[PDB]
Amino acid sequence: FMVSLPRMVYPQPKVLTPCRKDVLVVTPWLAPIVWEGTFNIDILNEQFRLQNTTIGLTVFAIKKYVAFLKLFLETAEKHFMVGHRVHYYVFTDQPAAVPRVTLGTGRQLSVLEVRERRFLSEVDYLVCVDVDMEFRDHVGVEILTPLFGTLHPGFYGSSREAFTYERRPQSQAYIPKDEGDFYYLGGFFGGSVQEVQRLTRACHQAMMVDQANGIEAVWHDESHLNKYLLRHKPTKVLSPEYLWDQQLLGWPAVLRKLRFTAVP
Ligand SMILES: CC(=O)N[C@@H]1[C@@H](O[C@@H]2O[C@H](CO)[C@H](O)[C@H](O)[C@H]2O[C@@H]2O[C@@H](C)[C@@H](O)[C@@H](O)[C@@H]2O)[C@H](O)[C@@H](CO)O[C@H]1O
Ligand SMILES: O=c1ccn([C@@H]2O[C@H](COP(=O)(O)OP(=O)(O)O)[C@@H](O)[C@H]2O)c(=O)[nH]1
Ligand SMILES: [Hg+2]
Ligand SMILES: [Hg+2]
Ligand SMILES: [Hg+2]
Ligand SMILES: [Hg+2]
Ligand SMILES: [Hg+2]
Ligand SMILES: [Hg+2]
Repeated sequence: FMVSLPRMVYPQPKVLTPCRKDVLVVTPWLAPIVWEGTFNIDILNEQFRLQNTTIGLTVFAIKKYVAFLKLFLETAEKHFMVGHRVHYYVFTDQPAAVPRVTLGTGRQLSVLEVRERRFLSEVDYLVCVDVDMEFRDHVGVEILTPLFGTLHPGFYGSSREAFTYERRPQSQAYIPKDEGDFYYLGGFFGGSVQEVQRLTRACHQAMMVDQANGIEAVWHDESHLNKYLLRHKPTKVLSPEYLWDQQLLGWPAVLRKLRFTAVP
């Protein structure tokens, strides 16, 4: 049950004025593609807050990667889902190496040592990202949906033929040259807990099959993620604003904001 939104004053949307004339803002299966300028964050924040939405953010920090946690968490505090309930889940082999980062109210962090049902009872959405990154601008509820993928910054303007999908038919991640919508990044995906667990379960099983057959997808987890999203269309697709590498790719005009970027 969703309660009514309160009175709000904002610019009237213009039916005869395209949102963006330089990029595709909706997929062929009617899933919005999130770019700056396509959403009014005040309306979205209202909608998700009225639902008391809790977002789980998962990251893995194994071995040397624990060194990226401080900047990752500190910047997440400034840009990730501010105003909403956030639960960070840090999976690491070095619990005592996790930095003590100060968190804002309504935000918590759990350290899980490595060397499920819990998510279902603790969060509404799961967002899984790479840890060797930093937030530089707003990453909010505009991304929340049952299932989302993010456009790889290196292929958003490429033809499917050039996509580095797994091309060997002997692999479960196989995608032929005449198939494919986009090339999604393995480093930033998410959705509802149920959908994210369905995706990870499908990929885990597909990778086990490949292993048994003595084959490893060209881009591992990312190759399987792409196969899954090809067959199970995401309900939202995030633009490259959400995962960029300014050192390697600069700052093109098409990107009004660089929200989440690689750390050199
Ligand atoms: C720099 C790199 O090693 N390769 C660049 C490509 O980025 C990689 O793309 C493959 C799939 O084709 C994987 O997704 C891989 O993880 C990507 O590299 C990683 O992400 C990029 C954006 C950088 O941050 C890199 O440091 C990181 O390892 C890229 O798609 C192409 C086209 O731009 O150039 C390659 O040099
Ligand atoms: O504990 C980890 C290990 C790897 N990565 C991510 O994996 C990618 C790097 O892969 P690489 O092959 O260089 O290391 P590996 O995956 O073999 O650990 C980057 O996005 C890292 O941030 C991560 O986020 N946490
Ligand atoms: Hg618009
Ligand atoms: Hg996850
Ligand atoms: Hg991840
Ligand atoms: Hg998969
Ligand atoms: Hg997997
Ligand atoms: Hg996957």
